[PDB]
Amino acid sequence: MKHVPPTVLVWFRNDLRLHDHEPLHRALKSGLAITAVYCYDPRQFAQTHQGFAKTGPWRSNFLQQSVQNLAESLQKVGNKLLVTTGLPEQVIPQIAKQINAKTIYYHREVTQEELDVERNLVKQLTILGIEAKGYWGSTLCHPEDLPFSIQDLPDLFTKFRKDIEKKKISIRPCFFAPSQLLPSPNIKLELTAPPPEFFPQINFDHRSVLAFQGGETAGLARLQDYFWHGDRLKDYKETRNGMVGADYSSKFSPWLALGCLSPRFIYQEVKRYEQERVSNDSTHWLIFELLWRDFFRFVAQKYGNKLFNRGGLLNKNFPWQEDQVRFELWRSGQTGYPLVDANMRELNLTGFMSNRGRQNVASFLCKNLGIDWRWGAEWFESCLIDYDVCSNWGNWNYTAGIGNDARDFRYFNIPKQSQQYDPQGTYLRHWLPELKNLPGDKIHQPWLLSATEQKQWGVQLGVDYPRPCVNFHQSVEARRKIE
Ligand SMILES: Cc1cc2nc3c(=O)[nH]c(=O)nc-3n(C[C@@H](O)[C@H](O)[C@@H](O)COP(=O)(O)OP(=O)(O)OC[C@H]3O[C@@H](n4cnc5c(N)ncnc54)[C@H](O)[C@@H]3O)c2cc1C
Repeated sequence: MKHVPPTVLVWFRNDLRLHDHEPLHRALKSGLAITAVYCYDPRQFAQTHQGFAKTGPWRSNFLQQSVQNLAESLQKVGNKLLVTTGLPEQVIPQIAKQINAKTIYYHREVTQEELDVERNLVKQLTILGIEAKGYWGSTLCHPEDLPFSIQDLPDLFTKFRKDIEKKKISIRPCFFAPSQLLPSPNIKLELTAPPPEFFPQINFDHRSVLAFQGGETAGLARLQDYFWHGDRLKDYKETRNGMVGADYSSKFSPWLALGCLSPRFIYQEVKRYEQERVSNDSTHWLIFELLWRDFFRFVAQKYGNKLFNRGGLLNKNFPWQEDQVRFELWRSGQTGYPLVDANMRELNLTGFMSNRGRQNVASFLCKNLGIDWRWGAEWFESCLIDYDVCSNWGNWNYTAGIGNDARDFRYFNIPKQSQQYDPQGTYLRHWLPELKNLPGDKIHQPWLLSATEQKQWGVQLGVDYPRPCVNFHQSVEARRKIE
Protein backbone atom coordinates (compact mmCIF):
# COMPACT_ATOMS: atom_id res chain seq x y z
CA MET A 1 0.00 0.00 0.00
CA LYS A 2 2.88 2.38 0.73
CA HIS A 3 4.55 4.13 -2.21
CA VAL A 4 7.53 2.21 -3.57
CA PRO A 5 9.81 4.55 -5.56
CA PRO A 6 11.80 3.19 -8.50
CA THR A 7 15.18 1.78 -7.48
CA VAL A 8 18.18 -0.07 -8.88
CA LEU A 9 19.42 -3.44 -7.62
CA VAL A 10 23.00 -4.63 -7.42
CA TRP A 11 23.24 -8.43 -7.45
CA PHE A 12 26.41 -9.88 -5.90
CA ARG A 13 28.02 -13.29 -6.51
CA ASN A 14 31.82 -13.57 -6.74
CA ASP A 15 32.44 -9.82 -6.47
CA LEU A 16 32.17 -9.25 -2.71
CA ARG A 17 33.69 -5.78 -2.46
CA LEU A 18 32.79 -2.11 -2.71
CA HIS A 19 36.10 -1.06 -4.30
CA ASP A 20 36.56 -1.08 -8.09
CA HIS A 21 33.09 -2.50 -8.71
CA GLU A 22 31.68 -1.30 -12.04
CA PRO A 23 28.13 -2.60 -11.50
CA LEU A 24 27.94 -0.82 -8.16
CA HIS A 25 29.45 2.33 -9.68
CA ARG A 26 26.99 2.41 -12.60
CA ALA A 27 24.13 1.80 -10.19
CA LEU A 28 25.01 4.76 -7.99
CA LYS A 29 25.42 7.01 -11.05
CA SER A 30 21.76 6.33 -11.89
CA GLY A 31 20.92 8.75 -9.10
CA LEU A 32 18.32 6.37 -7.63
CA ALA A 33 18.16 4.58 -4.28
CA ILE A 34 20.17 1.35 -4.37
CA THR A 35 19.31 -2.10 -3.04
CA ALA A 36 22.09 -4.70 -2.72
CA VAL A 37 21.46 -8.45 -2.63
CA TYR A 38 23.41 -11.67 -2.15
CA CYS A 39 21.56 -14.98 -2.53
CA TYR A 40 23.12 -18.21 -1.26
CA ASP A 41 22.53 -20.76 -4.03
CA PRO A 42 21.73 -24.25 -2.63
CA ARG A 43 23.12 -25.86 -5.78
CA GLN A 44 26.60 -24.71 -4.79
CA PHE A 45 26.22 -26.66 -1.55
CA ALA A 46 25.23 -30.01 -3.05
CA GLN A 47 27.95 -32.29 -4.40
CA THR A 48 30.38 -33.09 -7.22
CA HIS A 49 29.98 -36.24 -9.32
CA GLN A 50 32.10 -38.34 -6.98
CA GLY A 51 30.19 -37.13 -3.93
CA PHE A 52 32.37 -34.38 -2.45
CA ALA A 53 30.63 -31.33 -1.01
CA LYS A 54 30.57 -28.80 -3.87
CA THR A 55 31.69 -26.13 -1.42
CA GLY A 56 33.75 -27.63 1.40
CA PRO A 57 34.03 -26.25 4.98
CA TRP A 58 37.15 -24.14 4.41
CA ARG A 59 35.58 -22.21 1.55
CA SER A 60 31.99 -22.11 2.85
CA ASN A 61 33.22 -20.46 6.03
CA PHE A 62 35.46 -18.05 4.08
CA LEU A 63 32.44 -17.23 1.92
CA GLN A 64 30.16 -16.59 4.90
CA GLN A 65 32.78 -14.26 6.35
CA SER A 66 33.10 -12.49 2.97
CA VAL A 67 29.33 -11.98 2.69
CA GLN A 68 29.22 -10.77 6.31
CA ASN A 69 32.02 -8.26 5.67
CA LEU A 70 30.17 -6.95 2.60
CA ALA A 71 27.03 -6.49 4.70
CA GLU A 72 29.13 -4.50 7.18
CA SER A 73 30.73 -2.33 4.51
CA LEU A 74 27.30 -1.50 3.09
CA GLN A 75 25.87 -0.69 6.52
CA LYS A 76 28.85 1.64 6.94
CA VAL A 77 27.85 3.66 3.86
CA GLY A 78 24.25 3.98 5.04
CA ASN A 79 22.80 1.08 3.07
CA LYS A 80 22.52 -2.66 3.67
CA LEU A 81 23.11 -6.06 2.12
CA LEU A 82 19.94 -8.09 1.71
CA VAL A 83 21.00 -11.65 2.43
CA THR A 84 18.79 -14.55 1.39
CA THR A 85 18.86 -18.11 0.03
CA GLY A 86 17.43 -19.92 -2.98
CA LEU A 87 17.71 -20.02 -6.76
CA PRO A 88 18.91 -16.51 -7.72
CA GLU A 89 17.06 -16.59 -11.06
CA GLN A 90 13.94 -17.06 -8.95
CA VAL A 91 14.68 -14.96 -5.85
CA ILE A 92 16.31 -11.88 -7.37
CA PRO A 93 13.44 -11.20 -9.81
CA GLN A 94 10.96 -11.64 -6.95
CA ILE A 95 12.81 -9.07 -4.87
CA ALA A 96 13.18 -6.78 -7.90
CA LYS A 97 9.42 -6.78 -8.52
CA GLN A 98 8.72 -6.05 -4.87
CA ILE A 99 11.17 -3.16 -4.53
CA ASN A 100 10.24 -1.74 -7.93
CA ALA A 101 13.77 -2.11 -9.29
CA LYS A 102 14.22 -0.56 -12.74
CA THR A 103 17.57 -2.18 -13.41
CA ILE A 104 19.78 -4.95 -12.05
CA TYR A 105 23.54 -4.41 -12.21
CA TYR A 106 25.85 -7.42 -11.96
CA HIS A 107 29.14 -9.03 -13.00
CA ARG A 108 29.17 -11.59 -15.83
CA GLU A 109 30.67 -15.07 -15.44
CA VAL A 110 31.89 -17.45 -18.15
CA THR A 111 31.19 -21.04 -17.05
CA GLN A 112 28.06 -23.16 -17.61
CA GLU A 113 26.63 -23.27 -14.08
CA GLU A 114 27.13 -19.54 -13.52
CA LEU A 115 26.03 -18.67 -17.06
CA ASP A 116 22.72 -20.51 -16.73
CA VAL A 117 21.93 -18.66 -13.52
CA GLU A 118 22.40 -15.18 -14.94
CA ARG A 119 20.70 -16.17 -18.21
CA ASN A 120 17.55 -17.49 -16.54
CA LEU A 121 17.62 -14.55 -14.13
CA VAL A 122 17.67 -12.02 -16.99
CA LYS A 123 14.85 -13.90 -18.72
CA GLN A 124 12.66 -13.40 -15.63
CA LEU A 125 13.66 -9.74 -15.43
CA THR A 126 12.77 -9.25 -19.10
CA ILE A 127 9.30 -10.73 -18.48
CA LEU A 128 8.82 -8.16 -15.71
CA GLY A 129 10.01 -5.31 -17.92
CA ILE A 130 13.10 -4.80 -15.77
CA GLU A 131 16.47 -4.05 -17.38
CA ALA A 132 19.66 -6.03 -16.74
CA LYS A 133 23.17 -4.60 -17.14
CA GLY A 134 26.09 -7.01 -16.94
CA TYR A 135 29.77 -6.07 -16.73
CA TRP A 136 33.14 -7.80 -17.12
CA GLY A 137 35.23 -7.16 -14.03
CA SER A 138 36.79 -10.48 -13.00
CA THR A 139 39.85 -10.14 -15.22
CA LEU A 140 42.87 -7.86 -15.08
CA CYS A 141 42.47 -7.31 -18.83
CA HIS A 142 39.00 -6.32 -20.04
CA PRO A 143 37.64 -8.70 -22.72
CA GLU A 144 36.85 -5.65 -24.86
CA ASP A 145 40.44 -4.38 -24.70
CA LEU A 146 42.01 -7.63 -25.93
CA PRO A 147 43.87 -7.57 -29.28
CA PHE A 148 41.70 -10.53 -30.30
CA SER A 149 38.26 -12.07 -29.88
CA ILE A 150 37.76 -14.80 -27.27
CA GLN A 151 37.26 -17.28 -30.12
CA ASP A 152 40.68 -16.18 -31.39
CA LEU A 153 42.38 -16.52 -28.01
CA PRO A 154 45.84 -17.99 -28.66
CA ASP A 155 46.36 -21.48 -27.25
CA LEU A 156 49.83 -20.70 -25.90
CA PHE A 157 49.98 -18.54 -22.77
CA THR A 158 53.30 -17.09 -23.91
CA LYS A 159 51.75 -15.82 -27.15
CA PHE A 160 48.74 -14.51 -25.22
CA ARG A 161 51.05 -12.70 -22.81
CA LYS A 162 53.37 -11.39 -25.53
CA ASP A 163 50.44 -10.27 -27.70
CA ILE A 164 48.77 -8.22 -24.96
CA GLU A 165 51.96 -6.58 -23.69
CA LYS A 166 53.43 -6.12 -27.17
CA LYS A 167 50.27 -4.14 -27.89
CA LYS A 168 50.13 -1.99 -24.74
CA ILE A 169 46.53 -2.99 -23.99
CA SER A 170 46.46 -0.79 -20.86
CA ILE A 171 44.61 -1.63 -17.64
CA ARG A 172 41.37 0.17 -16.86
CA PRO A 173 41.62 2.43 -13.79
CA CYS A 174 39.82 1.35 -10.62
CA PHE A 175 36.41 2.73 -9.75
CA PHE A 176 36.31 4.31 -6.31
CA ALA A 177 34.50 2.67 -3.42
CA PRO A 178 31.45 4.82 -2.56
CA SER A 179 31.32 6.53 0.85
CA GLN A 180 27.52 6.72 0.85
CA LEU A 181 24.77 4.80 -0.94
CA LEU A 182 21.17 6.04 -0.71
CA PRO A 183 18.91 3.17 0.47
CA SER A 184 15.29 2.77 -0.61
CA PRO A 185 12.57 3.24 2.02
CA ASN A 186 12.12 0.19 4.25
CA ILE A 187 10.15 -2.56 2.54
CA LYS A 188 9.06 -5.86 4.05
CA LEU A 189 10.65 -8.70 2.09
CA GLU A 190 10.71 -12.39 2.93
CA LEU A 191 14.39 -13.19 3.30
CA THR A 192 15.66 -16.66 4.21
CA ALA A 193 18.92 -16.80 6.16
CA PRO A 194 21.17 -19.55 4.79
CA PRO A 195 20.92 -22.91 6.62
CA PRO A 196 23.62 -23.45 9.27
CA GLU A 197 24.52 -26.78 7.65
CA PHE A 198 26.01 -24.87 4.71
CA PHE A 199 28.80 -23.85 7.09
CA PRO A 200 30.02 -26.82 9.17
CA GLN A 201 32.19 -25.96 12.16
CA ILE A 202 35.88 -25.68 11.32
CA ASN A 203 38.87 -26.79 13.39
CA PHE A 204 41.62 -24.32 12.58
CA ASP A 205 45.11 -25.80 12.32
CA HIS A 206 47.86 -23.38 13.35
CA ARG A 207 50.21 -24.95 10.79
CA SER A 208 48.09 -23.19 8.16
CA VAL A 209 50.01 -20.68 6.04
CA LEU A 210 47.49 -18.09 7.17
CA ALA A 211 44.48 -17.63 9.44
CA PHE A 212 42.35 -16.84 6.38
CA GLN A 213 39.54 -14.38 7.08
CA GLY A 214 36.99 -13.84 4.33
CA GLY A 215 36.04 -10.37 3.15
CA GLU A 216 37.24 -7.23 1.42
CA THR A 217 38.56 -5.77 4.67
CA ALA A 218 40.76 -8.79 5.35
CA GLY A 219 41.82 -8.93 1.72
CA LEU A 220 42.90 -5.29 1.66
CA ALA A 221 44.75 -5.84 4.95
CA ARG A 222 46.62 -8.82 3.54
CA LEU A 223 47.75 -6.82 0.51
CA GLN A 224 48.77 -4.04 2.89
CA ASP A 225 50.86 -6.48 4.89
CA TYR A 226 52.45 -8.41 2.02
CA PHE A 227 53.20 -5.33 -0.10
CA TRP A 228 53.78 -2.42 2.27
CA HIS A 229 54.10 -3.41 5.93
CA GLY A 230 56.17 -6.51 5.19
CA ASP A 231 57.70 -5.11 2.00
CA ARG A 232 58.11 -8.61 0.55
CA LEU A 233 56.79 -8.13 -2.97
CA LYS A 234 60.35 -7.23 -4.01
CA ASP A 235 61.33 -10.84 -3.25
CA TYR A 236 58.28 -12.59 -4.74
CA LYS A 237 60.11 -14.20 -7.67
CA GLU A 238 62.64 -15.79 -5.30
CA THR A 239 60.10 -17.10 -2.79
CA ARG A 240 57.09 -18.00 -4.96
CA ASN A 241 57.95 -21.71 -5.14
CA GLY A 242 58.06 -22.00 -1.37
CA MET A 243 55.64 -24.10 0.65
CA VAL A 244 56.13 -23.02 4.26
CA GLY A 245 54.66 -19.86 5.78
CA ALA A 246 52.33 -17.03 4.88
CA ASP A 247 54.86 -14.86 3.07
CA TYR A 248 56.49 -16.93 0.32
CA SER A 249 53.64 -15.66 -1.91
CA SER A 250 50.77 -13.16 -1.77
CA LYS A 251 48.07 -15.61 -0.63
CA PHE A 252 45.65 -13.30 -2.48
CA SER A 253 43.90 -16.25 -4.17
CA PRO A 254 40.86 -16.76 -1.93
CA TRP A 255 40.08 -13.04 -1.94
CA LEU A 256 40.57 -12.85 -5.72
CA ALA A 257 38.32 -15.91 -6.16
CA LEU A 258 35.35 -14.29 -4.39
CA GLY A 259 36.16 -10.84 -5.75
CA CYS A 260 37.03 -9.47 -2.31
CA LEU A 261 40.05 -8.02 -4.11
CA SER A 262 39.97 -6.61 -7.65
CA PRO A 263 42.90 -7.76 -9.80
CA ARG A 264 43.10 -4.23 -11.21
CA PHE A 265 43.41 -2.80 -7.70
CA ILE A 266 46.27 -5.22 -7.01
CA TYR A 267 47.85 -4.17 -10.31
CA GLN A 268 47.43 -0.53 -9.28
CA GLU A 269 49.21 -1.25 -5.99
CA VAL A 270 52.02 -3.16 -7.72
CA LYS A 271 52.62 -0.06 -9.83
CA ARG A 272 52.61 2.14 -6.71
CA TYR A 273 55.16 -0.20 -5.13
CA GLU A 274 57.31 -0.11 -8.26
CA GLN A 275 57.31 3.69 -8.19
CA GLU A 276 57.81 4.08 -4.45
CA ARG A 277 60.05 1.18 -3.45
CA VAL A 278 61.46 -0.95 -6.26
CA SER A 279 60.76 -2.27 -9.74
CA ASN A 280 62.33 -5.64 -10.53
CA ASP A 281 61.59 -9.15 -11.81
CA SER A 282 59.53 -9.88 -8.68
CA THR A 283 57.14 -6.94 -9.13
CA HIS A 284 56.70 -7.88 -12.79
CA TRP A 285 56.34 -11.59 -12.04
CA LEU A 286 53.33 -11.13 -9.77
CA ILE A 287 51.62 -9.45 -12.71
CA PHE A 288 52.52 -12.46 -14.87
CA GLU A 289 50.66 -14.69 -12.43
CA LEU A 290 47.57 -12.48 -12.61
CA LEU A 291 47.80 -12.90 -16.38
CA TRP A 292 47.76 -16.69 -16.02
CA ARG A 293 44.54 -16.15 -14.08
CA ASP A 294 43.11 -14.05 -16.93
CA PHE A 295 44.25 -16.64 -19.47
CA PHE A 296 42.42 -19.56 -17.86
CA ARG A 297 39.28 -17.41 -17.59
CA PHE A 298 39.38 -16.71 -21.34
CA VAL A 299 40.20 -20.34 -22.08
CA ALA A 300 37.15 -21.45 -20.09
CA GLN A 301 35.07 -18.89 -21.95
CA LYS A 302 36.38 -20.05 -25.32
CA TYR A 303 36.15 -23.80 -24.75
CA GLY A 304 33.04 -24.03 -22.60
CA ASN A 305 32.12 -27.45 -21.26
CA LYS A 306 35.07 -29.13 -22.98
CA LEU A 307 36.98 -27.93 -19.92
CA PHE A 308 35.16 -30.53 -17.82
CA ASN A 309 35.12 -33.40 -20.34
CA ARG A 310 37.14 -36.59 -19.92
CA GLY A 311 39.23 -35.52 -22.92
CA GLY A 312 39.52 -31.92 -21.74
CA LEU A 313 40.30 -28.98 -24.01
CA LEU A 314 42.20 -31.00 -26.62
CA ASN A 315 39.43 -33.60 -26.55
CA LYS A 316 42.03 -36.30 -26.02
CA ASN A 317 40.65 -39.62 -24.76
CA PHE A 318 43.33 -41.35 -22.68
CA PRO A 319 42.38 -44.32 -20.52
CA TRP A 320 42.03 -43.58 -16.80
CA GLN A 321 41.83 -45.81 -13.74
CA GLU A 322 38.86 -45.62 -11.36
CA ASP A 323 40.74 -47.05 -8.38
CA GLN A 324 38.90 -45.66 -5.35
CA VAL A 325 41.34 -47.17 -2.85
CA ARG A 326 44.40 -45.66 -4.56
CA PHE A 327 42.52 -42.38 -4.95
CA GLU A 328 41.81 -42.24 -1.22
CA LEU A 329 45.52 -42.89 -0.59
CA TRP A 330 46.14 -39.74 -2.63
CA ARG A 331 43.33 -37.66 -1.13
CA SER A 332 44.21 -38.59 2.46
CA GLY A 333 47.93 -38.14 1.89
CA GLN A 334 48.99 -41.73 2.60
CA THR A 335 50.79 -42.41 -0.68
CA GLY A 336 54.17 -42.96 0.96
CA TYR A 337 55.67 -40.03 -0.96
CA PRO A 338 56.28 -37.30 1.67
CA LEU A 339 56.03 -34.30 -0.68
CA VAL A 340 52.65 -35.50 -1.89
CA ASP A 341 51.35 -36.54 1.52
CA ALA A 342 52.40 -33.34 3.26
CA ASN A 343 50.71 -31.28 0.55
CA MET A 344 47.50 -33.30 0.55
CA ARG A 345 47.26 -33.14 4.35
CA GLU A 346 47.86 -29.38 4.29
CA LEU A 347 44.94 -29.08 1.87
CA ASN A 348 42.70 -31.39 3.89
CA LEU A 349 43.47 -29.49 7.10
CA THR A 350 43.61 -25.87 5.90
CA GLY A 351 41.95 -25.55 2.49
CA PHE A 352 45.19 -24.28 0.98
CA MET A 353 48.16 -25.65 -0.92
CA SER A 354 51.12 -23.89 -2.53
CA ASN A 355 51.30 -23.67 -6.31
CA ARG A 356 54.46 -25.80 -6.31
CA GLY A 357 52.57 -28.39 -4.26
CA ARG A 358 49.49 -28.33 -6.48
CA GLN A 359 51.60 -28.99 -9.57
CA ASN A 360 53.24 -32.00 -7.92
CA VAL A 361 50.15 -33.66 -6.38
CA ALA A 362 48.17 -33.20 -9.61
CA SER A 363 50.99 -34.75 -11.61
CA PHE A 364 51.28 -37.61 -9.12
CA LEU A 365 47.58 -38.45 -9.51
CA CYS A 366 47.56 -38.26 -13.31
CA LYS A 367 51.00 -39.60 -14.20
CA ASN A 368 51.88 -41.90 -11.32
CA LEU A 369 48.52 -43.27 -10.24
CA GLY A 370 46.92 -42.84 -13.67
CA ILE A 371 43.58 -42.11 -12.01
CA ASP A 372 40.71 -40.15 -13.62
CA TRP A 373 42.07 -36.59 -13.46
CA ARG A 374 38.53 -35.34 -12.88
CA TRP A 375 38.45 -37.01 -9.47
CA GLY A 376 41.38 -34.84 -8.44
CA ALA A 377 39.85 -31.70 -9.94
CA GLU A 378 36.67 -32.42 -7.98
CA TRP A 379 38.46 -32.84 -4.65
CA PHE A 380 40.26 -29.53 -5.19
CA GLU A 381 36.93 -27.96 -6.13
CA SER A 382 35.49 -29.21 -2.84
CA CYS A 383 38.44 -28.56 -0.54
CA LEU A 384 40.24 -25.42 -1.83
CA ILE A 385 39.56 -22.23 0.10
CA ASP A 386 40.47 -20.31 -3.09
CA TYR A 387 38.61 -22.42 -5.64
CA ASP A 388 38.16 -20.64 -8.97
CA VAL A 389 36.36 -22.80 -11.51
CA CYS A 390 38.49 -21.50 -14.38
CA SER A 391 41.92 -21.65 -12.76
CA ASN A 392 41.34 -25.03 -11.10
CA TRP A 393 39.92 -26.91 -14.06
CA GLY A 394 42.25 -25.09 -16.44
CA ASN A 395 45.35 -26.05 -14.45
CA TRP A 396 44.15 -29.64 -14.05
CA ASN A 397 43.63 -29.86 -17.83
CA TYR A 398 47.20 -28.70 -18.45
CA THR A 399 48.69 -31.09 -15.91
CA ALA A 400 46.75 -34.05 -17.35
CA GLY A 401 48.13 -33.29 -20.80
CA ILE A 402 44.71 -32.52 -22.27
CA GLY A 403 44.88 -28.74 -22.26
CA ASN A 404 48.34 -27.77 -23.47
CA ASP A 405 49.52 -29.55 -26.63
CA ALA A 406 53.30 -29.28 -26.24
CA ARG A 407 54.49 -32.17 -28.42
CA ASP A 408 55.92 -34.05 -25.44
CA PHE A 409 54.86 -36.10 -22.41
CA ARG A 410 55.29 -34.10 -19.18
CA TYR A 411 55.55 -35.21 -15.55
CA PHE A 412 56.91 -33.94 -12.25
CA ASN A 413 59.66 -35.97 -10.60
CA ILE A 414 58.17 -35.90 -7.09
CA PRO A 415 61.25 -37.13 -5.20
CA LYS A 416 63.45 -34.67 -7.14
CA GLN A 417 61.00 -31.81 -6.57
CA SER A 418 60.91 -32.65 -2.86
CA GLN A 419 64.67 -32.23 -2.44
CA GLN A 420 64.81 -29.15 -4.66
CA TYR A 421 61.96 -27.17 -3.13
CA ASP A 422 62.28 -28.37 0.47
CA PRO A 423 66.10 -28.83 0.70
CA GLN A 424 66.08 -28.86 4.51
CA GLY A 425 62.93 -30.96 4.90
CA THR A 426 61.24 -28.15 6.82
CA TYR A 427 57.94 -28.42 4.95
CA LEU A 428 57.91 -32.20 5.35
CA ARG A 429 58.51 -32.12 9.11
CA HIS A 430 55.96 -29.33 9.46
CA TRP A 431 53.10 -31.42 8.04
CA LEU A 432 54.23 -34.97 8.76
CA PRO A 433 54.85 -35.18 12.56
CA GLU A 434 55.56 -38.91 12.31
CA LEU A 435 58.67 -38.12 10.24
CA LYS A 436 59.86 -35.42 12.66
CA ASN A 437 62.47 -37.80 14.07
CA LEU A 438 64.12 -38.29 10.68
CA PRO A 439 67.19 -36.01 10.91
CA GLY A 440 68.47 -36.58 7.39
CA ASP A 441 67.49 -36.17 3.75
CA LYS A 442 65.98 -39.66 3.68
CA ILE A 443 62.87 -37.87 4.90
CA HIS A 444 62.28 -37.21 1.19
CA GLN A 445 62.34 -40.93 0.35
CA PRO A 446 61.56 -42.89 3.55
CA TRP A 447 61.58 -46.17 1.62
CA LEU A 448 65.38 -45.83 1.65
CA LEU A 449 65.50 -46.20 5.45
CA SER A 450 67.28 -49.35 6.64
CA ALA A 451 65.77 -51.68 9.24
CA THR A 452 68.13 -50.11 11.77
CA GLU A 453 67.12 -46.57 10.85
CA GLN A 454 63.39 -47.31 10.98
CA LYS A 455 63.77 -48.81 14.44
CA GLN A 456 66.18 -46.23 15.85
CA TRP A 457 64.18 -43.24 14.60
CA GLY A 458 60.78 -44.74 15.41
CA VAL A 459 59.55 -44.78 11.81
CA GLN A 460 58.36 -48.25 10.85
CA LEU A 461 57.27 -48.20 7.21
CA GLY A 462 53.81 -49.71 7.00
CA VAL A 463 52.95 -48.72 10.56
CA ASP A 464 54.02 -45.14 11.33
CA TYR A 465 54.27 -44.03 7.71
CA PRO A 466 53.15 -45.86 4.55
CA ARG A 467 55.34 -47.65 2.03
CA PRO A 468 55.35 -46.04 -1.45
CA CYS A 469 52.04 -46.96 -3.12
CA VAL A 470 53.73 -47.16 -6.51
CA ASN A 471 57.18 -47.53 -8.09
CA PHE A 472 58.00 -44.02 -9.29
CA HIS A 473 59.99 -44.64 -12.49
CA GLN A 474 57.85 -47.64 -13.47
CA SER A 475 54.56 -45.80 -12.96
CA VAL A 476 55.76 -42.86 -15.06
CA GLU A 477 56.97 -45.03 -17.94
CA ALA A 478 53.78 -47.10 -17.71
CA ARG A 479 51.44 -44.09 -17.96
CA ARG A 480 53.57 -42.68 -20.78
CA LYS A 481 53.39 -46.03 -22.57
CA ILE A 482 49.80 -44.99 -23.25
CA GLU A 483 50.49 -43.56 -26.70
C1 LIG B 1 46.15 -28.65 -10.03
C2 LIG B 1 46.12 -27.08 -9.79
C3 LIG B 1 44.89 -26.52 -9.32
C4 LIG B 1 44.76 -25.15 -9.09
N1 LIG B 1 43.51 -24.63 -8.62
C5 LIG B 1 43.39 -23.23 -8.41
C6 LIG B 1 42.07 -22.70 -7.93
O1 LIG B 1 41.02 -23.26 -7.67
N2 LIG B 1 42.00 -21.31 -7.74
C7 LIG B 1 43.06 -20.37 -7.97
O2 LIG B 1 42.98 -19.16 -7.80
N3 LIG B 1 44.24 -20.96 -8.41
C8 LIG B 1 44.52 -22.35 -8.66
N4 LIG B 1 45.80 -22.81 -9.12
C9 LIG B 1 46.87 -21.91 -9.19
C10 LIG B 1 47.27 -21.96 -7.74
O3 LIG B 1 48.57 -22.26 -7.67
C11 LIG B 1 46.94 -20.78 -6.81
O4 LIG B 1 46.91 -19.66 -7.58
C12 LIG B 1 47.66 -20.50 -5.55
O5 LIG B 1 48.92 -21.11 -5.53
C13 LIG B 1 47.75 -19.11 -5.23
O6 LIG B 1 48.43 -18.85 -4.05
P1 LIG B 1 48.94 -17.26 -4.01
O7 LIG B 1 47.68 -16.41 -4.02
O8 LIG B 1 49.76 -17.14 -2.81
O9 LIG B 1 49.65 -17.05 -5.43
P2 LIG B 1 50.68 -15.93 -6.01
O10 LIG B 1 51.78 -16.67 -6.46
O11 LIG B 1 50.96 -14.92 -4.97
O12 LIG B 1 50.02 -15.48 -7.35
C14 LIG B 1 49.10 -14.34 -7.24
C15 LIG B 1 47.75 -14.59 -7.93
O13 LIG B 1 47.98 -14.98 -9.26
C16 LIG B 1 47.03 -16.00 -9.58
N5 LIG B 1 47.81 -17.21 -10.01
C17 LIG B 1 49.08 -17.63 -9.65
N6 LIG B 1 49.41 -18.74 -10.26
C18 LIG B 1 48.32 -19.07 -11.04
C19 LIG B 1 48.03 -20.11 -11.92
N7 LIG B 1 48.94 -21.07 -12.12
N8 LIG B 1 46.79 -20.18 -12.59
C20 LIG B 1 45.90 -19.19 -12.36
N9 LIG B 1 46.11 -18.15 -11.54
C21 LIG B 1 47.32 -18.15 -10.91
C22 LIG B 1 46.13 -16.26 -8.35
O14 LIG B 1 44.87 -15.53 -8.43
C23 LIG B 1 47.00 -15.78 -7.31
O15 LIG B 1 46.31 -15.36 -6.16
C24 LIG B 1 45.91 -24.26 -9.35
C25 LIG B 1 47.15 -24.82 -9.82
C26 LIG B 1 47.27 -26.19 -10.05
C27 LIG B 1 48.64 -26.64 -10.56
